[PDB]
Amino acid sequence: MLTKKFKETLKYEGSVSLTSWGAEKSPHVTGTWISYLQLTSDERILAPAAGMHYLEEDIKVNDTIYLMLGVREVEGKNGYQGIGFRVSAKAKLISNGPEFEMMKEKYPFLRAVLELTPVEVEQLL
Amino acid sequence: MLTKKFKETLKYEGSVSLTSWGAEKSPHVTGTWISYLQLTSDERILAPAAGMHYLEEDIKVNDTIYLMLGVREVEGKNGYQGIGFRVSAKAKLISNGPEFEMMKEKYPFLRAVLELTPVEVEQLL
Ligand SMILES: Cc1cc2nc3c(=O)[nH]c(=O)nc-3n(C[C@H](O)[C@H](O)[C@H](O)COP(=O)(O)O)c2cc1C
Ligand SMILES: Cc1cc2nc3c(=O)[nH]c(=O)nc-3n(C[C@H](O)[C@H](O)[C@H](O)COP(=O)(O)O)c2cc1C
Repeated sequence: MLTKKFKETLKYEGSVSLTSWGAEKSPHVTGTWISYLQLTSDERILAPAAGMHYLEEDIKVNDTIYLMLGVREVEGKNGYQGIGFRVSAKAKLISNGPEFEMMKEKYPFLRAVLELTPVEVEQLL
Repeated sequence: MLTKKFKETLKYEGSVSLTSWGAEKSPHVTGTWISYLQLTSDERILAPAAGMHYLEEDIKVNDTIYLMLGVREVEGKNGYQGIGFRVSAKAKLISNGPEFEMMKEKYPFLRAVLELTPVEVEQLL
């Protein structure tokens, strides 16, 4: 599901966009940092949730989000310097357990872990 | 509308996400680079559109979009290394005129210019 190139991107830094929708007429966009993402052995993507109020209300209605990220330092299609990804994922927020404990240690500011289950990965460059 | 800090971020490179909706069902997320963004004297934000076919279909119905970007290298609020913005904008695709011409010189791959009129700017860190 998560290619070698996707995994390579996660070694750099950049803005991650999280698009959610369903609780209001318009969608919401929430950010995180590539360096805050943690890959699990079953290739779930975890991020520290500090605020993410709107995204939480959206995913109570529609648990599908879009993640977008891109870095200049990874070679895209046709040697193009730069790569981007659009990931469709199912979202839930985790408030306890060993992964929460592991993330709470790295990111003391978090109230919950955002757990993303990738359902589709599109490499865009 | 566009602050000193926002203008400072546009010196760096990173992923820009553009969230659009209306052409029906779920939102779309499209990307560009901070290095492809150009500010006009009246503080419109221009980007080269090579693809953006689904955003194009959304804005015919709902011309409001959400741009998100962030860079680690800029100091945010309080004791924070990094800055992010969410910009709400009215969007239009431009096919000719002097701005098309200037963007086409810089970005010869574009078919059209995405013109964003900022209606709200939120500093998120
Ligand atoms: C690049 C970037 C990184 C961010 N990282 C996080 C983060 O890891 N966790 C978080 O809770 N908010 C983060 N934010 C802020 C979120 O976008 C969001 O505004 C905040 O969680 C409050 O969202 P809300 O208005 O829906 O409550 C980040 C913003 C940007 C632009
Ligand atoms: C970091 C990043 C930068 C991108 N830059 C552009 C760009 O400047 N113009 C563009 O048309 N597509 C760009 N793309 C790809 C778009 O997201 C989009 O998929 C593409 O235009 C193909 O048409 P579509 O929008 O209908 O999918 C970029 C992707 C990423 C991840």
